[PDB]
Amino acid sequence: VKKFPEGFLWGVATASYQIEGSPLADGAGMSIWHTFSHTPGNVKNGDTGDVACDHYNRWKEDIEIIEKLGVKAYRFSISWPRILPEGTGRVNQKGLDFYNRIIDTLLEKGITPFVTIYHWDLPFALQLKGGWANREIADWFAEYSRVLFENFGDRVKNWITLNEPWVVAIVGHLYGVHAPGMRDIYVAFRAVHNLLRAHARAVKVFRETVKDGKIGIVFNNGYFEPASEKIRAVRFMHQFNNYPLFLNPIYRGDYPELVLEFAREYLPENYKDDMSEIQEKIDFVGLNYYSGHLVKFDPPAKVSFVERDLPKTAMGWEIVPEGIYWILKKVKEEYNPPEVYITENGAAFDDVVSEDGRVHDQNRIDYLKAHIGQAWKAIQEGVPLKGYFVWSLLDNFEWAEGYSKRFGIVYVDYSTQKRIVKDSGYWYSNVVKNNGLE
Ligand SMILES: CCCCCCCCNC(=S)N1[C@@H]2OC[C@H]1[C@@H](O)[C@H](O)[C@H]2O
Ligand SMILES: [Ca+2]
Repeated sequence: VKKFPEGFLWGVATASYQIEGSPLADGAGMSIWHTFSHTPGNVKNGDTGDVACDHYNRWKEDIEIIEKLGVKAYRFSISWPRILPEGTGRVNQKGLDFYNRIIDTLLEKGITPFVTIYHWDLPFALQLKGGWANREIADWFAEYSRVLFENFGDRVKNWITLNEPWVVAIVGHLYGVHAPGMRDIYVAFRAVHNLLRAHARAVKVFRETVKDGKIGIVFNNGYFEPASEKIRAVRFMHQFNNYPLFLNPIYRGDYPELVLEFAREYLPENYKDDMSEIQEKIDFVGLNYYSGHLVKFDPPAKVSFVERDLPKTAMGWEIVPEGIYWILKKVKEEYNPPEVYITENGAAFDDVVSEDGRVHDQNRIDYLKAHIGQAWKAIQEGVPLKGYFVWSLLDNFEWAEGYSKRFGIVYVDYSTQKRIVKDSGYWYSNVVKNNGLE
């Protein structure tokens, strides 16, 4: 048996644009994912978030699912342009009303809300003004965050400023694969820096507004292993792609060494002037983790991936459970944050509904079990892991892959919007009830 600490938080996670649909309902402004997905060529099969899981209408049902599974926490994100349709200035009460009902329902049902303030759906109005490239977003983001805190801080006590700011910056502004779909390395590194400044301003405002809650920030992480003896390229990928790109500034007041070696020229000339403010104290670190990568030096960023003959998900991501134990050990050893959460872990598989009406995703069960086992290990060795969140409650719009990738522990038939709890969801409910494995 692998039992977790008393009060360990077992949750599931979603993001607004991925599940809600109705992007322009009730006075909402367009987001950059609306405009990006409505641009031909950007998303597989021309898929958009227009309907998604119709959570905008089916939210009560979905929460009743969380309740019925006995899941203890729900991580969800708020659509900035539902709240402030122009990004700043006007506040939309119908947008606040939508999330107020969700929050009150969760609380009524004894489920702990964890709110992600930003999971990628920037108001389009702000993108016209340069979005994450513009220093002024530290102010726009603080004003947005202040509204959320003033309206919801009486009830929501667990907050996340940013989801995966590496993805936002690099995949959105260097690779151009995500909104706003740009390819400029100087813009990408100014977005990294402004994400940090905006994150810190929001925490500063939080201390002024919600004297009783906690706030943190969520990073994507891979487990990079070297293709031989010879490991520095592993060092670069860790410092660039993982929590250190952001935590080195927050805890130590500068970017990591190998990031500055690669990217100094792309950062603002006087970027250190902002570092003292970037060090605003945070309460926890959220780590997302899915995949391991075999890496070797290669004379683009002087790194290339080397395919491995390992079990993979429908994303083509290699399944390396020890990765989640490594990243938890590593974060304690490098920055020693006071709390850590695993804010996303999960897998995409080609799920099918059997003739028996059930989804027999033993592949997803095996994936979740192994990773929860490794998380358990990290705890035994002193990592202050307070919770673990499955990505995702529901199959949903998987960004540039559209609906072709299913991460839910609940199956969604998009022709009907029927939800079918998968075997993995049933399995997870039992883990939560037992507070651990076997
Ligand atoms: C190239 C395809 C672009 C979008 C397809 C997926 C690639 C990026 N996916 C990433 S980085 N994801 C993280 O966890 C699962 C998946 C996404 O569903 C979630 O919002 C993120 O927090
Ligand atoms: Ca549309």
